[PDB]
Order: sequence, then C-alpha cells, then structure tokens
Amino acid sequence: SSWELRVFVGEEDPEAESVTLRVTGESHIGGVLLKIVEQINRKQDWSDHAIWWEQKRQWLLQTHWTLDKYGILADARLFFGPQHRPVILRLPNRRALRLRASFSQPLFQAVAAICRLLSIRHPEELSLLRAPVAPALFRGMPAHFSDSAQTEACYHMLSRPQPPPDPLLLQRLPRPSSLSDKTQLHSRWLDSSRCLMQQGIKAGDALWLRFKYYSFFDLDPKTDPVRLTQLYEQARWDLLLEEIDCTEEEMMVFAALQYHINKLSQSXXXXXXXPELKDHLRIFRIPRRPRKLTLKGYRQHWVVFKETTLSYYKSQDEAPGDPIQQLNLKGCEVVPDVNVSGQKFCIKLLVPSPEGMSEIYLRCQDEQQYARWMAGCRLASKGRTMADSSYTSEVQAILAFLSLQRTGSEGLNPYGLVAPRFQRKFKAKQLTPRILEAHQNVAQLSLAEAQLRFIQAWQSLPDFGISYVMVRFKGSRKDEILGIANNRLIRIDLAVGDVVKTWRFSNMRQWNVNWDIRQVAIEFDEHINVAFSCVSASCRIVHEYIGGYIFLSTRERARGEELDEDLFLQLTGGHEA
Repeated sequence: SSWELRVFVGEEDPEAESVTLRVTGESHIGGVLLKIVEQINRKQDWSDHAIWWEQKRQWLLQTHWTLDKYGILADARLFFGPQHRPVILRLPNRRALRLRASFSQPLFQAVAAICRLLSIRHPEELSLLRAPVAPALFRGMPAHFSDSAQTEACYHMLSRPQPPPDPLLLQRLPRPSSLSDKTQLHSRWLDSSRCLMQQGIKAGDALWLRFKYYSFFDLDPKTDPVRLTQLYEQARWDLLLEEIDCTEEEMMVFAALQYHINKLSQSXXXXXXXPELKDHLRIFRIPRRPRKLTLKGYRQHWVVFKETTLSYYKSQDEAPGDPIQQLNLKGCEVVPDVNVSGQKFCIKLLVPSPEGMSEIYLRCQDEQQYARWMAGCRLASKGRTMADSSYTSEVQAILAFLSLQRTGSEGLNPYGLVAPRFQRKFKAKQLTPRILEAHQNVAQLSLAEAQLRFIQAWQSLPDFGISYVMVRFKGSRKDEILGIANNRLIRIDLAVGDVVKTWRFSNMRQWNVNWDIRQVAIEFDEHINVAFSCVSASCRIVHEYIGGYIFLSTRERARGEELDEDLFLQLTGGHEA
C-alpha cells in the first residue's frame, strides 16, 4: 500500500485560483471531482460543474478515465467551474436577452439548446456569431408548451414583431454601401463544430443569433411564432439597411406588409371568480430538480381524486396502493387553459412541497370531464372537498360558460418602412398612398401569414441566399469574391459585379477544404475542380457553409428532425468521441 503520488492544482471561485489536491497518475477523473469538492468545503450545487484543462484545449466529459489517460500531470493548469455560463445573445430583431449557454457542448449542440429554450424549431438553420432582458432556468426534455412554459413574471416579446424604427436613425445606422463591406458579417461566424471555449469566448461575452442557412424547412404559421418573427425581422433589417436590395415597386409591398403586421400586433376571456373522481387523464409532470432528469411527453395516466387528494396510475388493477404521485392539494395554484375551438382543456397545479413545487399539467377530453376536475381542484385548493354544495354550484358555472362553440365568435403611419435610398429619393407623401394602395391586397392576412408572405417575397429577390466570402481564387490575381447560396456557389469580379463562374452544388463531387496552404478545393463532376484561398474572411466557415447547405435540403421527408449529429460533424471534417 505504497503510493508516491503527485499534486494537482484545481481552481474555483468566480475568479481563477483555489486549492491543490493530491492524486496519482492512476486516479479517476470522477474521483478527482470528489477530491476537489471536499478540498474546498463549500455549500453549492455542482450538478453542472466540470473541469477545463486549458493547456490541451479541452475538458473531460469522460468521468471514468484514468488521469494518465488524458496525459495530465502537475504541469498544466486546471480550472474547476460550471459548464453553463451566462451570455448576452443578441437576437436578429435587434434586441437581446441574457441566458446561460453550454460552453461544454460543441456549438451546433449549444445553439440547438438555445433555440430549444427560445421555442425556435429546426435549430440547424441558426448559429452563433462573434462580436465585431431576463436570466435563465433549466428545462431539458423533448418539448413542452402552455404558451412556451416560461411560467414566471418575465415574458419578453421575442415572438411579437418590434415597432418600426424612427426614420431618424434608419439613415444614421451603418449600411452596406458595397461588396467587401458586405462580406464582413460572414467573417464573424463561430465554428459550430468545437465547444464555445475553443473559440475564445469568456464569461460575460456578447453573441449574435442570426439565421445562417437560407434554406428554411416547414415554415408553419401555427407551430413557430418565435422562429417566424425572428426570421421576418432578420429579413426586414436586411431590406431597411440595404443588405439585400429590391425594386421600387417591391419596397411598396414590403412596406405595406410591415404596416399591416405592426398594425395587428397592437391588439377567450376567462374572467371568473368565486365522492370520488376517477378518469383517464393525460398527465405532464415537471421535476422540481430537473438537472439530471428528462421528462417524457404527455403521458396518459389513470388519475383518482379522493376527498381532496389526487393520485395517478397507469391502470386500474395497479391502484390504489401503488401510485406514481401523491399531492397535498391543500396547498394552492390552479390556473386553466381552455380553447373550446381547439379542444385544449389543460389545468396547471403548482403543489407546494418541502423539496420543491411539483408542477403537473393535466389535460382532459370533453368540457364535461374538464368541468368536474377543475371544480374539484379549485375547491381542494381552498380546503373544501367535492362534497360542498358549491362544488355542484361551481360545475354549473363552468359548463354554462363553455356553451359558446364556434359559429360567430390606420393612423397614416410613417415612411420608415422603406430603405434609406427610397426616403431620400421619395418625399414622404406620395409613397404613403402607394403603401396603402398595395396594402389592400394583404389586409385580409393574419399576422403569421402576412409575416410568411414577407419572407415569401423576400425569397423571390434575385440575390436571396448569397453570403459573400471575398477570397482569392485559383489562377487569378485580383482576389475576386465567392458568395455561398445554398444550391450554388458563384464568383463575382469584386468591382465589375458580374458573375464570372456559376458552379452548381448538384454537380459537386466530394471534395473538402484542407491543407497547410489554407485553401479550399472542390471537385465538381467532369473533373472540373476549382480551388480558392481565404482572403481576410476565413477558411473553415466556408467549408462549414458548403457542407452545411449540403446537410440541409437532404433532410427527412416531412418531419425533418432527429438529424444525425455524427453526419453534421462529418460535413465539417474530423470525428471525435
């Protein structure tokens, strides 16, 4: 039982210095964690904490490996901190909100978790952008909803469009003005293949969430109010700032839509006040401590509500002695969600427990099944049972209200809806009728369908899709520009502006960027292979756009999720464990 071990230095503390523990070369990474929690004697929740190991540019998710396996010795510095650090996350609607993001996951997983928080479906089309208001929580599950279960006092407007700028600063803001001034934005993309710390992003940094791939999948005006609003608002701010130009009569339909959607963003009523129950309800649980617990989807469970108390099971023969939960509803907090034309009959109950409120979302089928349960839960929350005369006098109130069942249910705005070159060339008077004239076609549109057509008309523009990486090319001086564009990749004479070479993506054979020469090489069927080198923008985000767009457009048929992550990393090169 002889050891003769070495000593390691492990940091802590919002700053960077803590303490030193003693381990062998044979020590387990997970064992070093326990030795480092005892060596400080703090009262925290390290559930998310991990180690950093700067010198070799990566951490240790492998909790079990030997310390000699990573090659670590007493030499190189160690950092014990959290994996989730707060970030500023600038939105594409020119607002911002503070959230915690994963520095430990590779960026494509980090952005996916961010969009997952922000109700942004299909996160493969978005990415984080480098530098040139509510805090966070934890969810960790497939997908949950009431509006987006954000239940707190902070509900910021990222789903509703932002008011239009005053025409004062719409001209004072920086504009594109030419190519090679347009290629700067795409020089700030982060590599969505390495973690967030391999990119040099520290604790308080700012990050931008822009749409990266101009190939949008299943734009549903019902499923994604946040994904739609942010996309539309990225498009307008590429029109109002001349990042993508349109024609004189298209700015009119663009301006007419911005007015119509903004006019409707500026505008049932559950205004109400004050023996067993056995049914098959559909239950949705929420762990108070969800850091190590996922939840399944809406589970259909056999619920029993007796005298006050509620238990639920999965079958009647598995009752009553073997429940899944048992709640002291003698507490409080039942809030409803009823959409008679949508058949949503959901009740939220916040059950105060010593460990933490157990959040459960019950959902019934008919108005009559719903009226019985919510009346029982609203009186159980008041102490009384279903044996009160007011319980039947509360069920009456519900069904009486649930009788209506779906048969009958200007201000002269600015000229700031148009780009700056249309307000210096047009007086603010003769485009106002032309906006209102072209507005009559879209006045019959809903907020999401009118937003959708703004993106549909933005998709029709002749230069929709191009990303402009100005990089040198194969046999040419003058270092012309490239541009990406999902289904193509072109070449432009930088100053002339003409399109010299138009290579198609479908004729592209399998070639990838690699070398010491820092130059990309693509093969292109019929052995016509083009090569170019990075001029001042970058060389890996070009290979990320190419493989990225190739990942897109070849997804699942209708329900395009569950994408192969070992394939996305494959389309940006190199495999990892």
